[PDB]
Amino acid sequence: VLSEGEWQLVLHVWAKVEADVAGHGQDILIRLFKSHPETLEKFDRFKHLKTEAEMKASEDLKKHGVTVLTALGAILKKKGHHEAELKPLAQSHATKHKIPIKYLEFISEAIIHVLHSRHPGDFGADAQGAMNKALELFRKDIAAKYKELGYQG
Ligand code: HEM
Repeated sequence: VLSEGEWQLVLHVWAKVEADVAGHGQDILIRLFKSHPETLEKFDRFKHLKTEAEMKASEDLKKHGVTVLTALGAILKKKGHHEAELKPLAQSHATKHKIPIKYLEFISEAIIHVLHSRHPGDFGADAQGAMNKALELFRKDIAAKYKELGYQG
């Protein structure tokens, strides 16, 4: 599970991430499209922004950019006693958005790499995994719920 040693560590860099929600976020976005162009069309808000440049260019997309952080800003803080947060994601994302855990794993991986560029030395040989176990718990507690959801797969 998550050791008392990295729960400040995975929440440390999210403290040091508390700095910019959008900038790291306007990034956690792109590696989800630029490694995965599909999650784009999957995000019908914007399917209409093809080119890479206009990305930091758009102001609204940035509107959504904090949201996820604010989710992680609610999620990560719980530290696994998060349960309060998980239903609303489990639902809007399964039923209304139709985005599976692998996209929400694509995003974890977007986030994960997106923290690498902004945070170099800040990123530990200990932080890498704290991100996963911290993500894998978020990813683990929704995919199990698509079972109470019937939308998993
Ligand atoms: C860090 C991972 C994720 C978190 C915390 C997150 C969080 C959120 C939140 C808080 C909202 C707005 C609430 C609403 O109106 O229902 C939202 C909306 C949305 N999300 Fe995510 N999301 C995540 C991953 C993804 C992924 C991987 C996709 C794949 C397409 C996605 C697609 C969407 C779409 C299409 C919307 C709808 C926007 C709207 O019209 O309001 N999300 N997400």
